[PDB]
Amino acid sequence: VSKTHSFMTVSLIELWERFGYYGMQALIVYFMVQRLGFDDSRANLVWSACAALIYVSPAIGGWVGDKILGTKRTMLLGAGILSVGYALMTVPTENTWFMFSALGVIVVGNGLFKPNAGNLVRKIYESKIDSAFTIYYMAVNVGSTFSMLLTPWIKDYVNAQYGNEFGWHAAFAVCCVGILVGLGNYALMHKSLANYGSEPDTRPVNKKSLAIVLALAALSVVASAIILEYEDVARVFVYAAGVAVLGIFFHLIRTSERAGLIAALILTVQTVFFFIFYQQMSTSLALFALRNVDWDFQVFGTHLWTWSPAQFQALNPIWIMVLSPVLAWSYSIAAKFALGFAVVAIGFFIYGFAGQFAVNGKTSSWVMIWGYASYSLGELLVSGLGLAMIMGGFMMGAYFVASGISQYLGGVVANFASVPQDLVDPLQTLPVYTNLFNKLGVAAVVCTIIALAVLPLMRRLT
Amino acid sequence: VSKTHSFMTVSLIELWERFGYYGMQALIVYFMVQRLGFDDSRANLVWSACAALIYVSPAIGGWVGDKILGTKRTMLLGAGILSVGYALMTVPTENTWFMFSALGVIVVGNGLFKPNAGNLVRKIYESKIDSAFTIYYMAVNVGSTFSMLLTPWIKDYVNAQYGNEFGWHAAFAVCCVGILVGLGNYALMHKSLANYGSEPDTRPVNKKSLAIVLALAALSVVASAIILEYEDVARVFVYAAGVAVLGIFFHLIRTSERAGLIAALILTVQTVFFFIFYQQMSTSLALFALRNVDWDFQVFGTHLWTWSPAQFQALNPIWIMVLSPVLAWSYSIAAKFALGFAVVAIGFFIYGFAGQFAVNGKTSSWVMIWGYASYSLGELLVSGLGLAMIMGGFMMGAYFVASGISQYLGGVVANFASVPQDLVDPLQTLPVYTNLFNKLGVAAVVCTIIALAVLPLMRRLT
Amino acid sequence: VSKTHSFMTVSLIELWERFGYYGMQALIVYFMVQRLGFDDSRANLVWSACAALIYVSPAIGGWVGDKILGTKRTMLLGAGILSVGYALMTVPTENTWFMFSALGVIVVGNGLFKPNAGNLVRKIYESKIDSAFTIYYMAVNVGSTFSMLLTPWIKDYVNAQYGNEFGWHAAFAVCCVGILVGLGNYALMHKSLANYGSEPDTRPVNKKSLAIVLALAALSVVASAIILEYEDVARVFVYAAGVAVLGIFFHLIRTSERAGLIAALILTVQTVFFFIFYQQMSTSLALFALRNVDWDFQVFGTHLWTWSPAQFQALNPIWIMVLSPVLAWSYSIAAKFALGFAVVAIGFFIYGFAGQFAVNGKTSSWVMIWGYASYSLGELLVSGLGLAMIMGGFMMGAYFVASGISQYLGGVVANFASVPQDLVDPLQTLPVYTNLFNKLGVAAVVCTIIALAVLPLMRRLT
Amino acid sequence: VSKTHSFMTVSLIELWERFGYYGMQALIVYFMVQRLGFDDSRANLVWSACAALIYVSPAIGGWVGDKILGTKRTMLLGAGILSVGYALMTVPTENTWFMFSALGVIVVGNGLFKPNAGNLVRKIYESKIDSAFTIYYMAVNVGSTFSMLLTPWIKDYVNAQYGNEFGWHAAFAVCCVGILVGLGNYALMHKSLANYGSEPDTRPVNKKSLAIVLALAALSVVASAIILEYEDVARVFVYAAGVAVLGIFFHLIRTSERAGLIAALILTVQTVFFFIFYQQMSTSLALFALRNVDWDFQVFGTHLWTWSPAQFQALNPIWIMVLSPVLAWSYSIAAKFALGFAVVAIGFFIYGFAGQFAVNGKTSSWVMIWGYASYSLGELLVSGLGLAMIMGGFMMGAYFVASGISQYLGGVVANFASVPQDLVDPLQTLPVYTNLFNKLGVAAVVCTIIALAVLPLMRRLT
Repeated sequence: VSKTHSFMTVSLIELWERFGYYGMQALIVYFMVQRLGFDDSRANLVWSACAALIYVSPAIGGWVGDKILGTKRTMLLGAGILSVGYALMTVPTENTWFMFSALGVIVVGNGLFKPNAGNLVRKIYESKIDSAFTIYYMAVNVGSTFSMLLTPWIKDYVNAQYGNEFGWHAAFAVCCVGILVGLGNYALMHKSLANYGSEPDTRPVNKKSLAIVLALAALSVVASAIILEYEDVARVFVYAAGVAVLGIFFHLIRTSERAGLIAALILTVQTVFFFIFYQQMSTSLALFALRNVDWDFQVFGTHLWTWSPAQFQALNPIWIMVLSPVLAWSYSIAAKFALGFAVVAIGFFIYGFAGQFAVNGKTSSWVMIWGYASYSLGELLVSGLGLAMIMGGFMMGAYFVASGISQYLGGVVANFASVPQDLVDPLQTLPVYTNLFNKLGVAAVVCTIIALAVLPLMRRLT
Repeated sequence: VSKTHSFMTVSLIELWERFGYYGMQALIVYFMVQRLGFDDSRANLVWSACAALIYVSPAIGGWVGDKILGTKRTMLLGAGILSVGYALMTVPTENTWFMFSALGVIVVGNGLFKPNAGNLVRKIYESKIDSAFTIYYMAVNVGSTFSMLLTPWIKDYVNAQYGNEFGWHAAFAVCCVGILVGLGNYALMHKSLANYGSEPDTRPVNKKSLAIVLALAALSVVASAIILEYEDVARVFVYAAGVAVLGIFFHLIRTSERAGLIAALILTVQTVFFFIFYQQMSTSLALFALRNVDWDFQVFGTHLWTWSPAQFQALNPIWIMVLSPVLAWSYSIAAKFALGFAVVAIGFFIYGFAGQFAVNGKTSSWVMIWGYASYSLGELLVSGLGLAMIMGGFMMGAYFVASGISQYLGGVVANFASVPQDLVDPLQTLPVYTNLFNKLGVAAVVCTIIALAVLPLMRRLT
Repeated sequence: VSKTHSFMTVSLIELWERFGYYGMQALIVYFMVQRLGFDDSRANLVWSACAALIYVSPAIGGWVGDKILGTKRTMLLGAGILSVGYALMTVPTENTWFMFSALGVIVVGNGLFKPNAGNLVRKIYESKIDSAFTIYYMAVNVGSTFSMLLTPWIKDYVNAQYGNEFGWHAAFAVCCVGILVGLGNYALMHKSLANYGSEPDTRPVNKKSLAIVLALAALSVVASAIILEYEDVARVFVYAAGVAVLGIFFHLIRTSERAGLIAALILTVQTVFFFIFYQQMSTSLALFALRNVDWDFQVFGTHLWTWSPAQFQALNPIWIMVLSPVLAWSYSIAAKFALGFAVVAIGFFIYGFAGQFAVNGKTSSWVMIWGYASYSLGELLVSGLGLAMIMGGFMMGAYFVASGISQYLGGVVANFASVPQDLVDPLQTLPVYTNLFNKLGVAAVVCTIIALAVLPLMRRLT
Repeated sequence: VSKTHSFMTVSLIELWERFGYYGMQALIVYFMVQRLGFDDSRANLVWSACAALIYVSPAIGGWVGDKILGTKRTMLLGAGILSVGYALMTVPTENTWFMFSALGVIVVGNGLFKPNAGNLVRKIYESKIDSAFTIYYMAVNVGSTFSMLLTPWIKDYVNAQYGNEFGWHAAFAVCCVGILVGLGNYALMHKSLANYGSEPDTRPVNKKSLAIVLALAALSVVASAIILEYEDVARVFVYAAGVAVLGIFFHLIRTSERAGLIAALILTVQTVFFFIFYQQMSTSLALFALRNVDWDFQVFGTHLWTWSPAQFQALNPIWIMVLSPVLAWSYSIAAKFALGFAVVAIGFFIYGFAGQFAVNGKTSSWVMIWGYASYSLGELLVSGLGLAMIMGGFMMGAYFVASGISQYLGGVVANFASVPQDLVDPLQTLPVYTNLFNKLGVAAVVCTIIALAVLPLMRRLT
């Protein structure tokens, strides 16, 4: 019908997938701490290790879709696997080895879906791909906004009326049917994308490669599950991946009139610094909002609604949609890496500033409003950190793993604010959060000083 | 003599008509609540239903003036009817069916005057019509400024010296003689406009069409009066008009390479949101200033004057004249719909912020100064909402009725802050106003988020 | 030698003349109130009547210098007369008729000096006259800065060491020798200006015209003296001048395609409004600083110096020199008349804001610092009000007298804050100043609204 | 190899030299007051007299390197002498005549190193010398940042673990090995600079000139040492140098169409004003941070680290690196001399503002953060004051000595806040610092008024 209509199909299946995922991520940390018996120091590492596997997962699935299998049907393979994942979350048990299987299925499902969905978005428009993606991302933000608001409300509602289990699991069931809605939506308008495939979707399926990847995918689920439960398995894995990145960089030092890549090393170091700050938003800030934030939302002394601690994470997509047009009007260069560090700093200082003026053991919820406004602003102007990163094949891969490991590294930083489960009084848990965030803000000021001091080197490469 | 001299005549008769009208609107809500025995929940609906009939009234009179009758003599017909309306208000009785006849006469009189007066202003300058109207509007603002200051003072003065009735009715008598002054002013300088008429004013009067419209006008007065008193008659009327707009839109969906009109639907939705916020200024804010605002105006601890609650509405034309040149210097695009929502939000938050810092049961009057500064600023940059709205005949009409119905809808929103007449203590009526305004400000923040999130769709139509 | 050297001579004699004058004006109001037995309501009218005669005095002397006598030797005649004036102030008596003779001599001396000094400055550069005057004015500001700091210190010093009289009179003696220094400075470098005269200085002196003006000058001194003491003589004089301006305007109405002069009438009305606000700075603000300002100047809790109430007026030339380059950098149109009204408003609100936060009966002296910063800023961007004012001969004269009368009118406005000399407690005199200034600030806000509302008329003349 | 590689060598030896020096300057005032028995009024004059000899020292060494000796080997001669200086500081005695020998060796060593190091930086790039120096200065700021943080920590650490002496002396030993590191770093990459020398380094060494300068250098060390201990010897020296500058200026008055140099005199006067304010940062601010600043650094109520009073001076290089790119983005003229005065003023007012809100006898350390942000900002936009200063040979020299003397003059201004060593209570020493800084801020406001009032003269030379 039109290229917009093919863009309509992929944006609809993309909207409903990020719906299911972010509706699950907002509750996955609370689910381990509250519903399951996980202490927070373990729930931080288990999620962060999963967030590391999730981030590097599109590297394989992006290659499987266009070199081996089909970018459409590999994207659909990822979607079907993701259906299983959230369906695996909705069965009501207290089995640990049951939830880790779902998270590993989510990791394998994510790698096969996300890059391929965004890959053919680039193929649909052959250079207004920038106009399409900017509408493609606003569809992501508007979709994840609903789920992060909807799914924690279902969790609160069904638990109040139906007992103890169905609340958390209907929330996950909502994420599962979200995937099925987008799959059904794609099944009806698939005709436009059927004529717009990758290079091998034109050609029929290779069952040798199909059986190989399906066996490796099941192998990967089990390999990802083991990594999550046994924390030390992930440590050595993170260590092994960390030494590899340090090796690819030194091997690149012994090469070439090519001083400009020592700046790429500096851009990688600050990237490791950045993901530790953003990973903090899903770990400590969720626990901070869980224990020491007054969910009662009152504007100038009148009650509106009582928050759910997972719905605070919906303020990230909201603030992205509110600030992206404002930055566009600001039109009428890796130094902006330093500017993002400064924004992240005052965001950690907001939570610190929250401790002084508002004291009841619980700081107000308005902190989560002004806080997430800062982190999302910081995220807005810097994210896509290594997309513009510039014989470069192992260089891009080193950037990937360094960003994946820092996801896990952000989890061990959040453990600095891991409350012992023998500390229940919120008056006593307030210092452990404000102390972490305050020096985290100081550390972000140091990164600002670092990136600003290193600026004469960046201007010298140009 | 000159085109400016023909513009001088129409601007003088326009200045004196908006003088009579706004001098009556500032007191019409108080007149029903104070002088008459109307509870506020009824005075809100009766005025809002009248403000709905007033807004859509120029649709007929604008067509009667240039297609059937004469834009000059239809404008003059409206003016003469408006003379009767304010004269019908000045007779001192406690009869309900007596005031509703005046309001209906005002509705019929308004439709015949306002569009035709502004119609020939466009005809006088054949493209500096933008230069004329900008002077034509400043004449409106300076005229309605006097009456909204003058007429409530007469109401206070004559009531203090002459008892109980003459105060309110001399205020309306002032609005009536205001119309007669402009009619007398037009009767002397009519020679310039006599040579500048519509298409049929050239031709003599058609008494068949004259008698038909005069009978329909009297029919319309009675039809408008019945709608006001019996609130349910207006509800079904508003319902019937609401279903019609929903029908014209769907009938337009089944038509056409014409996706751009789904944005016109979005522009209509936010317009319904907008008029509910501005209708709030005449309903709840007048009652808020009536019961819970300290009329004592003191600047840094010295008494100046004591306000009349109706004179606060004169701050809207004043702030329009103060801010329109400032915005002009700001020169050295339906996203400004979102910007207006943000301004309206902080305006409702001013009244909310008023509740905390200033507490005696009565908030200060400076709230009405900074408040109306915000609403008028918001109004300044967005109003004329659907003038630039773009086979389009039923589309423009759907925009009209959707904006008229929202006038009545703003009245039912004001009823959320309808004080029971058994609640006299201002300390107890302060929460009912601050609670409405505060969440109204939150609702305007949501509209800001909506219009900003929908911005990639508006940029895609261009 | 050079045109700069001829500009050096006139700027040096100009610097020393404004030295003597402003060194006398800063103390003339205090001298009548403190040293003499004048109640403030009389000292306000007597000075304001003199400030009116001073302002319109250059009209005659500017014409005497180039049409009748010699712009150089008329300027020198004014200077010699001004020598007598400050010498007439230095003789220690308590005779009223003795000081009024000096003030009248100052009025006659001022009219003969000021325009002629600035006249040949225009002649020296034949179009960089704008570059010369901008240096010519900075010489005025730096000269009047010294005297307004120096002369009140001499008054305080000599009174403490020598008794009661010599303090005030040595201060005036300092102003007299200031004139003599500039006369001596001119007597040495007169060779450059001797070749740069007016049209008749080339020609020899006409003793018929010389004797006529010298007799009229003595006649004018006595006529000016009588006007000052007997207040009613000035009232009828001000009335007679007021009716004349109202007559010249109506006589101009009966003339001419010349609607643009009704804006000149509006520019005159706001000018009358402006001079009332600036005349307030010399009248009420001097009395406010005299009675209710803590002369103790301490910055963050450490004593620097103790002010003299007359030295606060030196903050006007200081702030002029500080803000004129800032406005120049602001480069990278009678609406600025409205902007000046807004600045004057917040200046009167500073003194009002001073009343609340600082209360001991005496407000801090920092008010005089931030206050004079506002008035001088306001003065900076609007002053020279009718220099750009555009068969125009009686029109310019009407602008002159309307600005002169408003000087006296500003004196009667200051009388609204005239303290009875039976009210000594500063706690009781604080309201009478804060009440005047606060509503004066409200009146300046009205002028802002007026000039902004009238802005569509000004844009229509262009 | 490349011009960058020759720039790499000089920037590495420069980084390590400013490392040793600023690591010594941060502790030299405290060393005299704390470790030695010097009262602060003497430690201020002794350092300021040394800072005067240090500033004018590059005048000889800059001429010795290119006219007599070799810019490379004269720079290396200075470096070797500077090695001796910090080695002379590391031997643990209480002998006064022992430390003064080191400071004099530092003065002779500094003059021979600093200009020659920066001289050939200009020679390496023959016009991107501005691009090299901007990277050359960032290497200076990053190097002095480490030492000013590192050396006071060694002083605190070794004193706590090893007693009383080794702390201060290992800190100086760290500065000595810093010089040796850069000398060793230069000894390895000397091949690139060996081909890039001055005019006579090409030619072999002249042992007549070598022996003469080495004897004069030893003579200069003893001459500099005597000047430091005996304060009156420096006074007459400063007097003799002061009369010389007043003589060179008058001798230049009797010369020449050359009025523009009376502005150079004005630029010199404000320069004397400037160096007194910046010299204050090393004298009084170090003592203020020593006695009346809470070294406990807590952000929003959580302890980070406890400061060392010498490490506050590391905030100057840090803020330079943070603000220099911000000023570069401000791109999208000796009036900026006035702007720097205004910045310095609010910096002295920060310390004054510190006295009111924070009172325990000790003001917070955040004052040192916001304070040094102002002084460094002021320094950023004005420093290099007389580099652009424009038969001019004695004119440049007069500018040098006037800037050197003001270093000593800043020391006598700091003595206005010299606490008697019989005043130990910090509650009693707080006024003596806040009183100095507050009126120092007032004096900087006067310099702002002066430079702004003199601005019409500067615009007239262009």
